[PDB]
Amino acid sequence: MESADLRALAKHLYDSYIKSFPLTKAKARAILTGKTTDKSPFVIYDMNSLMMGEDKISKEVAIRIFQGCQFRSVEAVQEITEYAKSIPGFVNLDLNDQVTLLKYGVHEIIYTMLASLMNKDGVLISEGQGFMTREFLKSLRKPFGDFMEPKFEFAVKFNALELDDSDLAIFIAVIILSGDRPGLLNVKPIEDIQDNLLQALELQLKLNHPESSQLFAKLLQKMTDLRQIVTEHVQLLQVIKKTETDMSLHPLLQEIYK
Amino acid sequence: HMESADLRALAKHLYDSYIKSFPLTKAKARAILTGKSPFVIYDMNSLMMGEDKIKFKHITPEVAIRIFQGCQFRSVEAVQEITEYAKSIPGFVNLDLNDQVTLLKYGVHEIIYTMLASLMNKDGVLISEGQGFMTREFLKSLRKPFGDFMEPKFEFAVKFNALELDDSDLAIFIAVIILSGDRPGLLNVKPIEDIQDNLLQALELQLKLNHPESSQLFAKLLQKMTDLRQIVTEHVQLLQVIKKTETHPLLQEIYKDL
Ligand SMILES: O=C(O)c1ccc(-c2nn(C(=O)c3c(Cl)cccc3C(F)(F)F)c3ccc(Cl)cc23)c(OCc2ccc(Cl)c(Cl)c2)c1
Ligand SMILES: O=C(O)c1ccc(-c2nn(C(=O)c3c(Cl)cccc3C(F)(F)F)c3ccc(Cl)cc23)c(OCc2ccc(Cl)c(Cl)c2)c1
Repeated sequence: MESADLRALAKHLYDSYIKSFPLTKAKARAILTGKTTDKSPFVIYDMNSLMMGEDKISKEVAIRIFQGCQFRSVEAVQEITEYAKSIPGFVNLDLNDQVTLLKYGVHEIIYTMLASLMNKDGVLISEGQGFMTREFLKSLRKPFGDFMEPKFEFAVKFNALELDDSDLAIFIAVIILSGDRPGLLNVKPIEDIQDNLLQALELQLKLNHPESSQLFAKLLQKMTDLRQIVTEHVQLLQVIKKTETDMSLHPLLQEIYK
Repeated sequence: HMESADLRALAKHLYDSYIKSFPLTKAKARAILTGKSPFVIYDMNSLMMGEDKIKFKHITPEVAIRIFQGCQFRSVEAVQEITEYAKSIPGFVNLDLNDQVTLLKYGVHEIIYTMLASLMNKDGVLISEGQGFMTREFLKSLRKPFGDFMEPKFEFAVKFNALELDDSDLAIFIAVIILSGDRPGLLNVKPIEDIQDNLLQALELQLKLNHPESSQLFAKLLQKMTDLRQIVTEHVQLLQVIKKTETHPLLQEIYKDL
């Protein structure tokens, strides 16, 4: 509740976010905004360039691309699980509650952090070596095209907040420590932690974006949506299953969705 | 540094930070073990009551596994506690971020063993911040490999405790283990060994003032840092073997580091 303590928490979480996630928003923007020879991505925009991209950087194309998403998603869950452990107080919660918070939190965090890798035209892939265009994804067959586009619609809205990684490190932690996840055993100690994180987020946003009116409230409002867009995801994912048994759902994802 | 006053200041800095990072000090633990009051777990029936009496945070929906999971739960807590303490080691946070992660990754296991000895005597171990005490013989008697898994910890602890180190000794010792320049994958060994050189100087002087009658205690303690490498090696092996013969994916991911 003391400023120096809230700033200390901001640095701790930012430091841990750098250690846990391979590809930051700062690196992503450097790649997307060019300026560079060395950091420049190969662009996948159609079938032919996809085949060349796998050479530079079988199953049906939309399925292959889907598996590429789930593979990274599984990695994100692992990365996020590792980040959570660094949130002061998280590993001291009831073990069942830790599982519960991760279970309902990872998807919201994945969307949030997927936005870092996106602009209105596409998404970084392969740790930023590749870039796949929105239009190519949107044009995939049967339901897979409509499956990719909502991610971009969110990202375009979220990125207009212009958060940097030090903002996102705290925002993500706030998302994890939500006392309103179904099935939680001890809501109060989770809310105690979130209160501290909310305080830290509030002070971080004012110092880092002093000219951004009510960014805190606007950022919390975005924590609103994620909840509904995650529902659409699992919904579309369910229907995909009921029509695509040519699909590998990783056990970690498998159990998250049960 | 190199002046006596500098080493004493460094010793005091590490002691104060050690006191803040760890819930149960050796001094408090020793008062409890020497009866100078905890619930005692000595068989199956008293185990069932102790999880009712003591609010265990790892009880997740067979006895020996349950106890194993409790060891893992507390260790994950210790990792975070050790991670915060490291930040107070002068120079640590200024090291290359990958090197900090590497040092912690290979150091936490040796430190957990070391500090577990603080909670142990020849007859059992304090648990749950000292509210409980589980007997050696009960742990030693667990089925399949779990019994052989617990007893080496006691065999180490009894040997280590004969050095009769106190908390101000241990605070520096723990720092020395963390700042080990021979961890695989380190990028910049020179500043790590520079700091470890300072910590070693301070440990040597601390042991001389705090144990003036203890012949070559410094050398004897460094020899014990020897062991820790190999006993941690045997530990991770048996930890692996448990997987190949025993045992949620999210829970698996929380504990993957161990
Ligand atoms: O790195 C990262 O943080 C990260 C994070 C997320 C994605 C990514 N996941 N995803 C999903 O549906 C998804 C999501 Cl959100 C959450 C859980 C499960 C799934 C799954 F299981 F159902 F998929 C996407 C749908 C469309 C798009 Cl554009 C991206 C995603 C991601 O994708 C990278 C990627 C790799 C390879 C190819 Cl080929 C492509 Cl196109 C994208 C990366
Ligand atoms: O407080 C503390 O500083 C502290 C610190 C350590 C233990 C404790 N860890 N542990 C391990 O194997 C172990 C170790 Cl050394 C190092 C790294 C990873 C592991 C893991 F990951 F593989 F486990 C043990 C094996 C046997 C015993 Cl006796 C204890 C340990 C510890 O155990 C407390 C405890 C034990 C049993 C129950 Cl039921 C409960 Cl509730 C608590 C406490």
